[PDB]
Amino acid sequence: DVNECISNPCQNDATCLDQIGEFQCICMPGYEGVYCEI
Repeated sequence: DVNECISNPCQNDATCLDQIGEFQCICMPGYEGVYCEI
């Protein structure tokens, strides 16, 4: 069932979040970046 959330594009410790065309890493309120890691 998994395909996009198998490697986790995140960098720190964020989770996966993709439906069809909107992938985003879930992080802590304060971490910036494209994949949550700043």
